[PDB]
Amino acid sequence: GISYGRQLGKKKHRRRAHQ
RNA sequence: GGGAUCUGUCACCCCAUUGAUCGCCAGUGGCUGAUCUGGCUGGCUAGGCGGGUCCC
Repeated sequence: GISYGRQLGKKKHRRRAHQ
């Protein structure tokens, strides 16, 4: 709501990327 | 306008904190907020956007 932050897990789940 | 390739950015799931560091409160405990992270013949005939090149 008021907060503009986002939740993120300790373990990163992002590796691959569009290319 | 369409197709292919390359590069950059963003999201999700499973497995590596009896790996580490920083900050606040606290000698009971709690918080991922950040970074690091191997397996992509693990999932892009799963997704979006920008630029370059080629072809029609």
